[PDB]
Amino acid sequence: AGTSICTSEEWQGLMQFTLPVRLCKEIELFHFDIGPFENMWPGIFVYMVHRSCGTSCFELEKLCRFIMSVKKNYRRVPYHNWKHAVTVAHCMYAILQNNHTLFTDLERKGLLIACLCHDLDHRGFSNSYLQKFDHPLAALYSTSTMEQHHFSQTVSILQLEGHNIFSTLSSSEYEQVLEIIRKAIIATDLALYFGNRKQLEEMYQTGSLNLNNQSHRDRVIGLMMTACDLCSVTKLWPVTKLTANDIYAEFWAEGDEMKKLGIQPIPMMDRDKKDEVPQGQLGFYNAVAIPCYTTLTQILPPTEPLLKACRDNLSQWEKVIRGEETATWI
Ligand SMILES: O=c1nc[nH]c2ccccc12
Ligand code: NI
Ligand code: NI
Repeated sequence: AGTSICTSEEWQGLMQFTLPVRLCKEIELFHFDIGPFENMWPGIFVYMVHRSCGTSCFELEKLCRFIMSVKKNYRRVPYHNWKHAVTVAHCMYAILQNNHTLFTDLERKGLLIACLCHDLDHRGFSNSYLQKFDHPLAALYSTSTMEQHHFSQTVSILQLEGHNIFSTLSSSEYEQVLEIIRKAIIATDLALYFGNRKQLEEMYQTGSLNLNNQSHRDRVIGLMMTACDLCSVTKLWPVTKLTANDIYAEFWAEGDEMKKLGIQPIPMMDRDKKDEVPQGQLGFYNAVAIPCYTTLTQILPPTEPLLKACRDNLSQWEKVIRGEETATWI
C-alpha cells in the first residue's frame, strides 16, 4: 500500500559515492556482470546516466532521491528485483554507448530511466496469473497488466516531493519523455515482442526500415527493451545459470499458488518438473532470445556481442541436455 520513499541518509550517501576506478573500464562492456558489486549498484546507475547524458542532465539531489526511492519500490522477490533493474539499465547503457548518436538526448535519458523502472513493484507473479485469477490489476489493465502497473509506479515516484528529475524539460519535451518511457515499459511485455520482432524483421529485409519514422523508432526501441530485459542470457555461462535459478524460484512459487486454486501449472512453473527445465530453456532461446538478438544485430550492428553470447549460452543448454554439464554452485 502506497509508494515507498528513500531516507535522507540513503540519497545523501549516494550523492557522495565515487565509483572505483577499475570498474570504469569494465562497465562499458556488454558482458559486464554487476553481481559482485551490490553496494555500488545505485552509484553505477548514476555513473551511467552521467556518462551517457552528462553530469548536468539531472539535478543531482533529485536524481539521487529518485534512484533510492526506485530501489525501495522493488520487492524482495527472487528475480524481478532491484538487481534485475540495474542489470537491464546496464545493458541499455552499453547499447546506447555503442549507438550513441542514433538516439536523442531525450531518448537516452528516457530509456535509462525506463530500464531502471521497468519492473517496479513486481510481485513475483506473471500476467497469466493475474488474469487467470482476476486480480484487481487485471481489471484495471486489460492487457500488458503488470507493465501498465510498472509505468503507473514510475509516475508515482516522479510525483514524490523532490523526485521529479524531468521537471526542467520544456512542457513539450516533458510530455515526449513520459511517452518514450511509457512505450518502452509496455514493450517489455513479451506478448508484444513476438509481433514487434516479426514486423522489424520484415521492415529490415524489405529495406523499408526508417529511423526518421517515429513508429519505426518506437519499434526499434521496443526491441532494445526486450534485449536489455533478457540480457541474463548474454552473460558468461555461470552468471546465466545462476540467474536462471532465480527466475525459476519465482516461477515455482507461482505454480504452487495455482495448485492451491485447483489448476495444474504449466510445466515451467511446476517445482515437481525440474527435469523439463533444460528443454524449456532450449525452447525459450530458440523462440525468443536468439531471434531477438539476431534482429537487433541486423538493425544495430555494434550489438553483435549480445548475439554471440546468447548463441554460446544456447550451446551450453544443449550440453546440459546431452548430459555433459560440469560442477555447478548456487
Ligand atoms: O522468461 C524467461 N524464461 C527463461 N529464461 C529467461 C532468461 C532471461 C529472462 C527471462 C527468461
Ligand atoms: Ni516485466
Ligand atoms: Ni524485466
